[PDB]
Amino acid sequence: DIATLSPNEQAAIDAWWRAANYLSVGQIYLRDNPLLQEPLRPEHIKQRLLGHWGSDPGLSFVYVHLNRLIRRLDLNLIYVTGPGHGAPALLANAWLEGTYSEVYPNCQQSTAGLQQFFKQFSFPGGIGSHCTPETPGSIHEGGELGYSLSHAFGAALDNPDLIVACVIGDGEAETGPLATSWHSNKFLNPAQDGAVLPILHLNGYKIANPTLLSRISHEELRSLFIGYGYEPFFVEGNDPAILHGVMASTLATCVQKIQAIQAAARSGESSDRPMWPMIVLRTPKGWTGPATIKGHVVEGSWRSHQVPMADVLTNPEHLQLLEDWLRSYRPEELFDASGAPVAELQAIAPIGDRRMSANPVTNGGLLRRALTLPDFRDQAVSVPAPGKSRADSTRPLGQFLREVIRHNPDNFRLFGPDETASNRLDAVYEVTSKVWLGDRIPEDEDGGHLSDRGRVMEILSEHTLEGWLEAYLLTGRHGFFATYEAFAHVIDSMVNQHAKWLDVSKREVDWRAPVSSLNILLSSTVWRQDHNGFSHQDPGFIDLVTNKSARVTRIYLPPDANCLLSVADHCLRSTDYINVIVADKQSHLQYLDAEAAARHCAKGIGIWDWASNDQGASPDVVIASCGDVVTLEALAATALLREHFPDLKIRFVNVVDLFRLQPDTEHPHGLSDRDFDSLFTVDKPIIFNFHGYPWLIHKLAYRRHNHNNLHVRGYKEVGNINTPLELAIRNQVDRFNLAIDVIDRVPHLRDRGAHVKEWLKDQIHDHIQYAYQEGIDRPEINQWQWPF
Amino acid sequence: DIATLSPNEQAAIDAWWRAANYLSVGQIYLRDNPLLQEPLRPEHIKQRLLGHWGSDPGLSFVYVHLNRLIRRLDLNLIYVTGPGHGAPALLANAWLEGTYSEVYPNCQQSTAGLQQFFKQFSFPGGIGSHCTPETPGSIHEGGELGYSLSHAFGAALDNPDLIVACVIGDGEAETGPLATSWHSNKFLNPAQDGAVLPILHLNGYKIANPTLLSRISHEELRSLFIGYGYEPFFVEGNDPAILHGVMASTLATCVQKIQAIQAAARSGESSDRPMWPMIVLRTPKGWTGPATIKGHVVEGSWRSHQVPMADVLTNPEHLQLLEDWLRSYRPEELFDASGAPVAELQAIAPIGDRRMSANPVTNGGLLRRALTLPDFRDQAVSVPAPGKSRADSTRPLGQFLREVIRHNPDNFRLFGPDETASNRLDAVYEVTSKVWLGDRIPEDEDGGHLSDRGRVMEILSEHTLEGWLEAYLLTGRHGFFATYEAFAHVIDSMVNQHAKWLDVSKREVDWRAPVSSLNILLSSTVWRQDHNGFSHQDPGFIDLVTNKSARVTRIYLPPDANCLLSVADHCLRSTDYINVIVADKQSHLQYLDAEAAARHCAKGIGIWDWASNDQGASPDVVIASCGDVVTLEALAATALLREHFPDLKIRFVNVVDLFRLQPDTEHPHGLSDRDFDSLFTVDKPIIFNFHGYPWLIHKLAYRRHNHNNLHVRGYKEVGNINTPLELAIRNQVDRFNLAIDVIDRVPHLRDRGAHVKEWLKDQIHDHIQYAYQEGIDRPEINQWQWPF
Amino acid sequence: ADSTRPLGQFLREVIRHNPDNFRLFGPDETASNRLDAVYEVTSKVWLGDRIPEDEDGGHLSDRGRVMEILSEHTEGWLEAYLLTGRHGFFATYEAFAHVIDSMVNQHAKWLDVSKREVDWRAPVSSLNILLSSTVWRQDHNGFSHQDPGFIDLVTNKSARVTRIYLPPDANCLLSVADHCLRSTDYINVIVADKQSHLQYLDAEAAARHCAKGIGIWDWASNDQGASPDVVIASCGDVVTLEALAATALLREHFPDLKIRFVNVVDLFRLQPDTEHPHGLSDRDFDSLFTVDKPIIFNFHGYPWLIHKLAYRRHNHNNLHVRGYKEVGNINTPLELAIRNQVDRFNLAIDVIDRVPHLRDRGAHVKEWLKDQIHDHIQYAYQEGIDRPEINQWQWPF
Ligand SMILES: Cc1ncc(C[n+]2csc(CCOP(=O)(O)OP(=O)(O)O)c2C)c(N)n1
Ligand SMILES: Cc1ncc(C[n+]2csc(CCOP(=O)(O)OP(=O)(O)O)c2C)c(N)n1
Ligand SMILES: [Mg+2]
Ligand SMILES: [Mg+2]
Repeated sequence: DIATLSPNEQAAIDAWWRAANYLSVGQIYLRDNPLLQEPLRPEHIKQRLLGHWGSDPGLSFVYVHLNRLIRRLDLNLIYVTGPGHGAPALLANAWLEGTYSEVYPNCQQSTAGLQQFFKQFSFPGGIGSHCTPETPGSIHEGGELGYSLSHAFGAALDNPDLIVACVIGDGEAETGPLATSWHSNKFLNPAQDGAVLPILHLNGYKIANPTLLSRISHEELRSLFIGYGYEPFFVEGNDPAILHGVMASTLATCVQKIQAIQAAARSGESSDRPMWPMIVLRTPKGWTGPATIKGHVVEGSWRSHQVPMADVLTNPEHLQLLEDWLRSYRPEELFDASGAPVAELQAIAPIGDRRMSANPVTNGGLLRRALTLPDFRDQAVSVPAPGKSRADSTRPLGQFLREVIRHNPDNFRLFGPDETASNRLDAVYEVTSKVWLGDRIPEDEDGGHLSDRGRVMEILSEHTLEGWLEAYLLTGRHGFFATYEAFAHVIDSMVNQHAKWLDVSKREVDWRAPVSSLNILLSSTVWRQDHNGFSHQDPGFIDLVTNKSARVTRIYLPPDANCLLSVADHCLRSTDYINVIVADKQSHLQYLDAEAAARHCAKGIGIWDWASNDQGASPDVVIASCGDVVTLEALAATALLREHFPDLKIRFVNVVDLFRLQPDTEHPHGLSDRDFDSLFTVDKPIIFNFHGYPWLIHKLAYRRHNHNNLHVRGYKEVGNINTPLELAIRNQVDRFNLAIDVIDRVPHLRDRGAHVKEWLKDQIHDHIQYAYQEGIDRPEINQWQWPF
Repeated sequence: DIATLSPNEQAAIDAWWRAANYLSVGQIYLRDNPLLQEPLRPEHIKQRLLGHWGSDPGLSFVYVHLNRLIRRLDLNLIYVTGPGHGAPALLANAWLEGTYSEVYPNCQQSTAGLQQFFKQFSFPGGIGSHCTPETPGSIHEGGELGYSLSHAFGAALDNPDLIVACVIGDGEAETGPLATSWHSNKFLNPAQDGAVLPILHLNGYKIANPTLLSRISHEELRSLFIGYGYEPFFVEGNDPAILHGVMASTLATCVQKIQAIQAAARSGESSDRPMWPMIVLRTPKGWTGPATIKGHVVEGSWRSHQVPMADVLTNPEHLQLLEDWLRSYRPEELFDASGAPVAELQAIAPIGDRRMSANPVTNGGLLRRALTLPDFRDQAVSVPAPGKSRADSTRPLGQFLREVIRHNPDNFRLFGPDETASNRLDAVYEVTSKVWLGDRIPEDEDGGHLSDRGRVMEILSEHTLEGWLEAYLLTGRHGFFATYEAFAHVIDSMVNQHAKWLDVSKREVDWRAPVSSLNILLSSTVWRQDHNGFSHQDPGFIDLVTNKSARVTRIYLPPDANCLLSVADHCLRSTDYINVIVADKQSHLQYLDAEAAARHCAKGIGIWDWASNDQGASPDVVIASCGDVVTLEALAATALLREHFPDLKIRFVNVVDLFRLQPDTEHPHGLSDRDFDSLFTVDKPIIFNFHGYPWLIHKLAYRRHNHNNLHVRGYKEVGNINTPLELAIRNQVDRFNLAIDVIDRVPHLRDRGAHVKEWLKDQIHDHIQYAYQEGIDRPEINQWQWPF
Repeated sequence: ADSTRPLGQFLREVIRHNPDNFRLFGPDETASNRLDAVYEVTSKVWLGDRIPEDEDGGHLSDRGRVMEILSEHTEGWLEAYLLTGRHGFFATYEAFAHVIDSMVNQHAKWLDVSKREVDWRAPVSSLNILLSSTVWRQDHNGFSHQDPGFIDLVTNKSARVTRIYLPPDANCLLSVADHCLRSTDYINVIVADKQSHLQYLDAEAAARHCAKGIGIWDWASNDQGASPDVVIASCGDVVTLEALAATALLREHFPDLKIRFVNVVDLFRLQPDTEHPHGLSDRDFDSLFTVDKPIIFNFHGYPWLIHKLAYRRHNHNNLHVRGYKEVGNINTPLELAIRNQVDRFNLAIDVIDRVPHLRDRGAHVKEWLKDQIHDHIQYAYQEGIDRPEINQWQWPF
């Protein structure tokens, strides 16, 4: 009798639904007089109205039904919200359940607390309009549309009993990231993971236009959602008496199929991809609000979004209509004299931790356990001489990630956009394979590592791929993202959304526990110009990350494999940061030992003693490199200068943590003025060789005393197709161009080095001519190694 | 049958008691191999041993009995710990109950978590030996001995159903603050407050000496506890079979009397001070540990404190004795294969929020509600002309505190050590009176304001009085402390103890929610030399507070009544600070309006425009004052200089928030370099007139550019008896001495002002001679007022 | 060698030679501070019931010259004992010195008025307080967040009534204790550490050192007959070891560097001669600390106290103080020094920054020192104890 609904409890469900809408309108409009004991006056209304009403009836409608299903089947829900502006619906339900009062004791369940609850919403020094980290039981910010469904799947990536209900707006479904994210059901594993229940809020209208998915035929819509792999269920109408029975029946129909699918998967009798249930709602937008106000339809139209009435203080007629709107819910029966909800509402509320707004999954920091990290020195390469031994840097990282997977089989996953095999990270394929959950052929068995059980997800769309990881970290688990640098502009919008969540959660919100860090690995840098990716790769993703504060993002550019392992090991321990690691796929030199890499990453910036020419004397020039390809050119430039100028004294500095360049005033993590002056001399010129746009170094090191003597060579532009050496020549980061620049800046080499500067220009022209004749660099360029 | 014990449950209680002691020794000694699956080896033992063992058996003994009693009577307990070094006992019980695993997911209830649990204790990057804020269910740090009983009463000051069980060591009872704190039962109100059950751990030995209270006769000890007003109960012996029955019976005897007392008080039939229950334990120190190790008695002696055996790694014989010590608890039956406690231990543990280590009272920030306070502008005095109207500054504050009491009748109390009437704070006596709960005479009714119900605590022992407030804030309530400045050295030790609690809770601990701030009001400054207090008052309390970091303490020196109200209003909103407010009882001038005071306290330090001589031109000298008495002298010096030097341009600056002087690098609260240079110009001399030791200003403003031009006048020494004017002359903070100082620093007044400097010295000599003949200052000195 | 044992033997000899007008006071820390040498001839006084277990373990008898009680307030015994005309000695932890904060100000008030204002008051014996188990060692007893702030509040009182002594080793401790038992109208605060340490001064050399109060250590000083490049000064005893260890590192890595080592025992000698006749003159101060070379002061306690005393000096702007700032929850003795930057490596880093001709030459060494800081912290986290060569360090020259 779960599908059927009793009439007596339907009134209580409707009573909860009315109370949620009453509190929703109250915080949008009312500033004082919460229970309308006295007649409404303009001083009780907020001066500026930034709330959104169009999505509020739908979210409150679904939420009360879900509480009914939790009471019977003892489920656990999260309710990630799609539209994101339906926060008044969420906060009203959280207040009714008592969760909001427990989290915020000021907003007590009383008349005075109700006045404070309405006052704080959409107000300075108060909670925001969208669902922010201050909102209890929320993981998705929802301000940017299209990433809600991916966050639903990410939260259930390794929780078997968890159920998540994501409400999808029809306008939101027009976005590109949401269109692809439907296919994520295939990657989800029914045996060991939870179930996601997507709900489509097809109200029919956007802010100003009819939605695309509402103006397609019912047959076309059913065809479209069958192709995504979901079982479509349709709930239509605008009569609450009809809608309560139908929507309760459909929810009970879907959850039993969800339990049937999960039980069949765990039993192993049905090892195939099932059609997941899904619910479609055709309820009009704002169907519980005013119908017509100014001669136009304000219910079930685009006018219902965020503005029922434009002016209330100016026009007393609208205020009277507003007062009649609040009276339509009959608030007198819903609340007692004290202002608390009546005993009818208290009984039907979930009890204890089962409340969706109080679920520990949403505050994933409490659920988070520290990762078990094997020592990376086992997988580190051995270097007898720094700069003379050549080995690929991807293989040590792949072995290290494999060991973490075995030691952390549940709370760790790896993400790649069909580049894990390309990135030479096949070491993790030894113990675990990619998860596909589709039809397979024996040709696939020999070719690709595909299985139903796996810890590596591979989908081309980085929008849904990165969305999975963000929810995975906010749930309390740990993850790692590896991709090319050329396609990092795709996740540019999503990174700012996640960095916004961490920034507010760290400072403003006090009950939010810290979650795991966001680790993104960028490979196949712009300098190598691999076969994949467009010809004009852009390292501009590093710049937009630096626009965000240094207290939420960290950028690491390790030169070799050992320094890459130390960065990867250290970043897997951090909590409230976004870690961007820029390594290169191609085989390179190795400069640091396993022990020396740990000391290097501890400081972030360090002098390389073997590369440095003279110690115990003031250097004539400081040569600095940041990336790994540009580090080789910086080292090669040092070899040329030491060969031609034996008396020249060169200090070589390699930087891994970019934000160490920022002064100590900007952030405590940055180097102090005395520390910076020790590394980079106060007066001698600095020849910085930076991977990426050369101006980024000037932004960080602007406040430094020696900023005027800082010279940066970096990425400027790229030709259609170039050799690795020729590309460095055009950007003037080549070994010869750096050696030319050192001659210019050093005061006593501008006259002595004229002959050498002429010789270097001959070498630039000679290598370019050989590149045009043969198409490949000279063998001594490719096989170069440190001569000292 | 609550007093009696079943034999079967006694074994489970003993099983819990053994497991707590086993975990206690494990974290003191073991670093690896928690369950002793393999034979013990020296690499499993911690190299440096800092944990304390002497108090551990006693604390674990009481804790398990309390969990027995909390299961049957469904009570709520806090268990404030006296010795403070019994943290291994508390952490073991918290781990057994599952609270520690929930708070710290790394220390999971498993074999791996047990290894981590033992490893972290007394280790770098781990929990400390004493009861730190990291310890769940702890409000008292316990490192300083003697303040535990006051914290027991403070936590129950307004929680009626709460029960607090504070364990008192016999060596701790020799301390002065603990001896007085016994009388706090009289001030506790049984009708509206909880009951505190003190327990004496009379183990007989200190770290090196027999305790005083164990070496007195049983008759005299019983006489002493009767004099304190407690009903003494004695539990003795060293046999666990006997001790389990007797101690459980005594606990059941005491709690029913506690419930009888509370029920009788709330019924109103017994309105008299009752004899509260008291428990004495004669159990030997470390009576569950080794007896003899090196030919000396290590059980029940002073050797049992913190060192069972001195060396374990060096001597394998002690390691064998250590291994036999762990085997004596029979750990195999207590834990399963996974390492979790067996089902016998799980059943007897408290369930949910009823756990003593998981009570929300201990983490009072969750329980804290924001204080509802009226607008202070209602009680602010009216000033038509600044500096010309004379009114006492204490009366507006007393009225403001009275209004807060009415609006917050439950979560607010006021504390004053026999000086609330002296400080002219009788405005709060209008609505509420001080609580005494003793015999009363009609002479007391007319003279004093005493009643059973009250919100003002009055006891001149500043030790026990300040201890009540600290627990009251950590419980989540709000309070206010008002006392003389002369006796502020008494609570000097307690402030440092509370400051280190807030410092750790803010930064290191993440689950600690912010508590209310500590507001201390200092009256009767050293300059007025009131009748009370010693002749040589010391303002040195301000200096020791500044030794603590600026991010945990704030010091405010409001000049007048309106600025006092703004400071008091602002500090009642703050959360994680110690607020020290220094004002003077004596009637003074008024300089700021109600609106202007709010702007002044917003900036903290600002230019007084009316006192400033010339605007739109560079001032010749900056005259700054910090206190209130010295502000009058600074203003009077300005009047003299403007009278004798019409062309002189003087900028007057008043400083209220002391820590604003610190540079922005030291703390974000401090003024920036540009802001400081605007207030005090970069080149002109600054004549600072500071209440207190003059060097404190140089400590704060040391890093400033214009520090070398800063001249501070302040308290140096005080004669035996002096007039208020003559005392300023001795310390050279008088109006004439300040005017003399300005003449010296200003370059163009050193020659022109020679005649005026001679005249000022005549005025100094003239007033001193009049003071010797008459004993009082001249009438125009006392009735001075701003002439412009 | 441990520095507590020579003081205990000396206190025992005073007790026998002065059986009536001398007593010792300790708040259950005389045995803790390894002062059991006085237990040989005299025992603690209890006057209560006794058991044979107490007889074997504790030294208790009806007749005794050592007072033991937990409450430091009932220091009140000693103050009246001195005003009676007799002599005493107080030994306690530094962590609980804030307890007697109010009482000390009362006694110093009495002495200052009696010395100057009152003429018929005859001088009485001095108040000698010994503070043991300093904040740097972090012993098992006491709260983890020990505060050396008691030294600061004593300095707030006039230099004519309070004297603060920080002897580095056992011999310098005896000379301070011997000298302070002769003084009359002063409050003597002696800060020594319980734990076993190095020894730097001979019996004769300690007497000369305490006579001057502050003096150059010739063996620790690098070059004589030439102007030193930097002056390394230490005041306490734990920080003296770090100051010496920093000197060893700099002399090893910079053979040409000239370092003058100065040790300060009497704190108030830093005050100028104008403030008090006891303080050093301007010429004497300029001889010890050069007028232009940087001074790397390593002070036990709050680092600002040195700036208060030496504010009026000509070379105050070149004075750099490293001292106690904050303490972690639990740390190794070396790790605690790293947090407050008084470690041997942090001092060596500060010398490199301050010396003008080492800011460029010492960049490699400064990088090496930062590696040593990180390496020792990592070893501390893995093992919980410092490396064996750190604990067993000794002067290599
Ligand atoms: C990519 C993108 N395009 C446009 C917007 C602006 N926007 C915010 S809410 C909204 C309304 C669309 O919401 P819909 O999915 O129709 O939700 P419903 O009203 O049915 O809840 C729009 C256009 C946005 N945030 N992101
Ligand atoms: C005022 C003060 N003096 C000395 C100490 C040093 N101390 C720390 S713990 C301790 C032992 C306290 O003895 P007791 O109260 O008998 O405790 P238990 O026997 O239960 O360990 C002492 C003396 C202190 N903390 N405070
Ligand atoms: Mg819509
Ligand atoms: Mg004891």
